[PDB]
Amino acid sequence: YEHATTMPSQAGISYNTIVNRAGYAPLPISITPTKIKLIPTVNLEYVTCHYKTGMDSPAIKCCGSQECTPTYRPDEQCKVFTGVYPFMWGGAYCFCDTENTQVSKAYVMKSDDCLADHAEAYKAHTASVQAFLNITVGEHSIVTTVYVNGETPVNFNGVKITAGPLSTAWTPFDRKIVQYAGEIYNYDFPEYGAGQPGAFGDIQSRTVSSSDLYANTNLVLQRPKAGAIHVPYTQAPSGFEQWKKDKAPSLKFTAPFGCEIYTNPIRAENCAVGSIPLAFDIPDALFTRVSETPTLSAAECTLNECVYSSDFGGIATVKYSASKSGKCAVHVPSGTATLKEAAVELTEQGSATIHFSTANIHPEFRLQICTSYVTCKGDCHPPKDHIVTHPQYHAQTFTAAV
Ligand SMILES: *[C@@H]1O[C@H](CO)[C@@H](O)[C@H](O)[C@H]1NC(C)=O
Repeated sequence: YEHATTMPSQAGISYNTIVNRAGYAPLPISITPTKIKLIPTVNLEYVTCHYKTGMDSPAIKCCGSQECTPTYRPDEQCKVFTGVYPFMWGGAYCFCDTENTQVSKAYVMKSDDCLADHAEAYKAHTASVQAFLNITVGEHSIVTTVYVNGETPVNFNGVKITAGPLSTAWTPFDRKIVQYAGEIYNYDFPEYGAGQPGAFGDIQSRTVSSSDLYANTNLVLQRPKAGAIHVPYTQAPSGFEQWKKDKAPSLKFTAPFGCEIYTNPIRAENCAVGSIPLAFDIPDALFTRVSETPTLSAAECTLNECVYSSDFGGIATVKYSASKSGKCAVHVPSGTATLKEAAVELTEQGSATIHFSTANIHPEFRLQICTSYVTCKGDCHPPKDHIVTHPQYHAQTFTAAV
């Protein structure tokens, strides 16, 4: 039997329903998503880190000419400064006053700490939603991880569960993101091969172990001081450091819909966004006839207490006269009231207690119970505290009138 019902995509809050037919007893169904995960399809564009400016030892020729011998290292600068007269701890290096030459060259390379202190620049394409759910059908219970795509089923005990596509496809990650120190940032980093100096991406590598290294650090050499041996260089300050100094708070403190953000895998969890269109294919063999189950006759309902509140502040007693003692389900076919409990136990004729949370100030709802239903009605009072530390349990509704 094919049944389908939208389930609000809230983490920690439960959801209940009853599936029934003209000659088959109510079969309860309960769902509880303990963690809804939003993994995006992601690939690595590069990794960046602090640079370090390596530099070959100056090659000094005493009154002889030199040449800018080229090598091919990242962001290389090579220059042949003439008219030098260097000094060491032992005195003047050369005897010719003029015509001495010093060839000096400098280059960029990855910091020694880049293997463990680096930022990963990624592109995030599309979303994949998977949720850890607790599903019960007529006391057949399962705890699973369902891939929310409408395709992948979870088929334990013969009932086939399919969690349709997340109704409002949405991600907190833009197309192009960055990971650093276990925090995910939305940042339009330069494409590989366009990194500009003094900003994020000044040095880049396709992988942490990649041989290639593009560097654009605005490296330019200056002539050394007379009587000193060294390689002067003025360079744009490390763009990665500047990004660290100047960056907005991570998505874990700015993401919409209250999403939590985690980094392995890159993902967002507990996004209170949209709803999951669950579809349940219940086998014909799991249904039970109305005759077998406890049948209720001549029930009455009364709200012995009502506190219009986020939690289950509403209490109602049902006086029952059952045909045979046992257990059976209880529900409200309406968004007015959401029940804490799924089923109750009955002993011939007596009373039972139902907990619920409500939106209506003047509540009235049909409590469906054990192959019957009773019209519960009453007046309800406001709650105590202005602010509470948990999310809503009761479906909001327009009617809150006198
Ligand atoms: C779901 O099942 C798991 C089983 O480990 C349990 O720990 C968790 O509390 C259950 N959640 C609810 C309230 O259904």
